[PDB]
Amino acid sequence: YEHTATIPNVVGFPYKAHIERNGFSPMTLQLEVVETSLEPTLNLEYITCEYKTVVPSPFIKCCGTSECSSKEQPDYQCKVYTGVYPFMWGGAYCFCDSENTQLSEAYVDRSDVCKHDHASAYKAHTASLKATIRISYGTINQTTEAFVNGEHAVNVGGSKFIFGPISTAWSPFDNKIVVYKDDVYNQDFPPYGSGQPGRFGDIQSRTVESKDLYANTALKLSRPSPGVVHVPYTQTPSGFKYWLKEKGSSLNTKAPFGCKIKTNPVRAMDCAVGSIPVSMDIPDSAFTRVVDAPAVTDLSCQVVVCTHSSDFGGVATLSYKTDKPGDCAVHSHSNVATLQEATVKVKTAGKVTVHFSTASASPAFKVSVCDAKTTCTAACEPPKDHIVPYGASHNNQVFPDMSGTAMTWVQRLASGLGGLALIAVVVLVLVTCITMRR
Amino acid sequence: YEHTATIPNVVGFPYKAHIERNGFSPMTLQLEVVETSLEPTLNLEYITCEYKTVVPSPFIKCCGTSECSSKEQPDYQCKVYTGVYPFMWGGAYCFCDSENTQLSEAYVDRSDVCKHDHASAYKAHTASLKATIRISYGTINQTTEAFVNGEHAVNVGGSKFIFGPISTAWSPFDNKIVVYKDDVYNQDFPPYGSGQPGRFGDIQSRTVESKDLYANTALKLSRPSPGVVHVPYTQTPSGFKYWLKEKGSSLNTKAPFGCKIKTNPVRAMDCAVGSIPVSMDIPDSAFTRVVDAPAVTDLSCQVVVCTHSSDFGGVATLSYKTDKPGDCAVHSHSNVATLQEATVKVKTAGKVTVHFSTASASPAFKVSVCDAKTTCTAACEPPKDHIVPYGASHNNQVFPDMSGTAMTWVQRLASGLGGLALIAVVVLVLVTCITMRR
Repeated sequence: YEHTATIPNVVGFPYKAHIERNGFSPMTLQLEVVETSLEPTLNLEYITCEYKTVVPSPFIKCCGTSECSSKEQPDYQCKVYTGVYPFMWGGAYCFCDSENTQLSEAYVDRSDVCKHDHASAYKAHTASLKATIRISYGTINQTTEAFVNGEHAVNVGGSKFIFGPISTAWSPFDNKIVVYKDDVYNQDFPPYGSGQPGRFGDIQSRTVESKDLYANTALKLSRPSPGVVHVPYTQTPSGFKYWLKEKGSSLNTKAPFGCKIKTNPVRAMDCAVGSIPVSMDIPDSAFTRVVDAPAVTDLSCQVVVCTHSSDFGGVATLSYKTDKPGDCAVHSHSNVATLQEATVKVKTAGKVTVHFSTASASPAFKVSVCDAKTTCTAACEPPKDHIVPYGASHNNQVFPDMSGTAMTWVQRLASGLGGLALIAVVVLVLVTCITMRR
Repeated sequence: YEHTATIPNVVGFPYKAHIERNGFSPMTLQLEVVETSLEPTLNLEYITCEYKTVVPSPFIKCCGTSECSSKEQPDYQCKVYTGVYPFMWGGAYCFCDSENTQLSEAYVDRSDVCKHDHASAYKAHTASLKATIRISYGTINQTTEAFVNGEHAVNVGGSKFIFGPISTAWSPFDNKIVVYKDDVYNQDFPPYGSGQPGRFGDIQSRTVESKDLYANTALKLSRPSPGVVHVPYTQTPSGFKYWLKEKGSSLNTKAPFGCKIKTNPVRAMDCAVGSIPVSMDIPDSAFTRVVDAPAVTDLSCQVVVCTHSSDFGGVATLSYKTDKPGDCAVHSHSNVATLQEATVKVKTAGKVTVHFSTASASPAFKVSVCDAKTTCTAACEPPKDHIVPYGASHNNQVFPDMSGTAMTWVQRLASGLGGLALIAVVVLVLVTCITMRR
């Protein structure tokens, strides 16, 4: 039996889907989203980490000269300084007072811990949503993971569910992402081969292991101080070690819709956005036949108390006649007010209670109990507590029923002025017939 | 020096970009695409392979009976058959003539070679070009791999190049892809958990190594023949071993634009589609100053021969008056004809020859040598050979020059009829003037 629903993508909000069927007593399923995991597809652009600057001992050539030569190493600098006369602890290092040259050499390399302390610049796109749904109905009460697309049928109790395409493609990850340990950053990182000194990605590596490193750290050698051996040099400090303090708080503290951001893999958990279609194929063995169910009749509804609070702040008492005791599926056919319980034990004592949640000062909604249907109506007070630690169980529909007091006054006004306008029309049509004839 | 070009995404077409600059003698770069690799992002949906049907020996209980149990194994079938009376080679297996049962049991498993002989169903999206470009100018003559987006500067000879976003996002891979060894198949494979018996994906596994296997092979047990031990059963033949003979030929034989399709990773090589923007940042050290270049003057052209064949079928000798010998850059400013050589050795002998490829019956194009410019004009014959093993070196622009013989005849006809029409208009207007005076 194919049935379709559309549940909110709201975690821990148990949606009730009501399946009325021809030969069988109606069935209510609960569909509660236990988790979701919106996971982007990632392309690694490059790895960044602190640089190491490699500065050998100066090749001081006493009484001679020592030409420099190029090398392939990143940001490599080499210069030969003529006319040095350096001292060591025991005296001058060279015999010649001026015919000496110091070869100074320095270059940049990936740090020794870059395998362990690095940030990955990713492009992030085409997110796929996996949800954990709890399905329950009758004896079946089971939790199953499903990919939220029109293309993964998951078995529950012999039923197959397809959780159709998520209503919106939205995701909190921008097109460019930086990932670092537990944290994710929306960050327009500099393209590979164009990173700049003292900013994130001043050195860049296409992978943690890659032999080829882009480095642009503005390393410049300068001439050694007179009589001093030290290979002096200036270089712009590590842009990664600037980023680590400049980061701010990560996307986990900033994502919309209450998303909780996690890494390994990069995913946005529990984003309370959109709605999930469901296709439900329920077998006949799930239902009970109308010959088995109680013949609930003359169902009526009285609301004992109602508060339009965020929890199940209203209490209905349902009263009826029945031929036998037994379970009945119970539902509210209006989003004005949702019900706490999916099923009720109908008993020959002829009365039942059902708890409901609404956002409106005067709801009206058609409850059913098995085949029987009735209209509940209430006067609902506002709550006293301004703020609560839980989300609404209602659908936030606030427009009052036309039988409510506000709409009653509106009806009395509009029928008063309309009746006066009708009398004015009657008078004018009467007179204008006379002035047509005469 | 920021400069921009746009090269055809045609492998081995040696596009030549001409830089004209105020302080410096002009420069022609070659930009030859050696390879492209259009690689889709792949999400693995599931693994398919031939199933192994596991059928234990029949548990025949003599003089007794057996219950049986459901097991959480794929496609698992079990039935107990009452009243068996089997014969082994030496006689009846059981004493009792009807108080016996055979427990027949069978289930589906993944085949033992599914680690090796399996097909992986992927979704393919947001393909990224990588291209191998050969850059040459002067003594710099070098090959660099670049990602073709506006976001990867590569250094050649101290010059940055950015190969901008490919003009079209086309790729030969459909949204759903099946990969098998060297082959890629465009194939709408069945969603996971919905594969059907005897067709591709009758068994499905989310990964090669996963513990959980979907199976839907229509395995059914049937009663053992009287007096025979054999566990009879029917099952639909492996949908993967049907697919292997039904595949046909892979996307490698069918992709548009001449794409060559390869795996590990899935990539479409050398697709001849679109054009690649280029940004150049050439340093001044690459140029030569106009004080150093030849002062080429009195440049004039005659075309010694021209066939508008797919190769460089035209030859144009350039007569010039220099002041010194030197290397001059040479370029053709009109895309009706592409030159073969980017530079020419200017000699005091005052003549040299240049080869060009054209597709039109009569091109005219502004050749330049250093600063000097002249218009070459030709009358080009068609080639004799109907088919050639190589692509056109020209841009396939075929409209003739307005000074060509066809357009000369059109100009004669159109100016003759236009002149006669103007004379008729003048006669009419003059007659209207005279009859206005009268």
